[PDB]
Amino acid sequence: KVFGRCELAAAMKRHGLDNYRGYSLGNWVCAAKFESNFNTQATNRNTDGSTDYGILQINSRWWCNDGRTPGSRNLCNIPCSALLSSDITASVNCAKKIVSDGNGMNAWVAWRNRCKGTDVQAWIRGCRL
Ligand code: NA
Repeated sequence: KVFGRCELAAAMKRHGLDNYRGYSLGNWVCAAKFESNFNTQATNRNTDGSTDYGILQINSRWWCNDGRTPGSRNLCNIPCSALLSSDITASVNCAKKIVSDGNGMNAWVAWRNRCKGTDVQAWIRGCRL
């Protein structure tokens, strides 16, 4: 599913991301836009053989099981296909965990390079929240 901006904001808010680990909602919306273009089905293969899945491009080295990422972990205890669902529930749960791992949202390269230090509130402007 391809979310609309405000539709995703609302969904993220209901699943408890505004202001989670001190990250206001706009940070999360911004990260989704640039990681996936707001597509739940987005997959991207990396140079190490890992793959990034879903709206927040969660990576198979560490957080989910794809069966083709040898010596990898599965911290989130899920099949990476769970992260492509139209229900962003499992993505959000796993991302909590990620944003707890010590580097905060710097775990998302797109966030660091395109959202950090910007007016992230612009991503939720206009929305009924
Ligand atoms: Na894995």
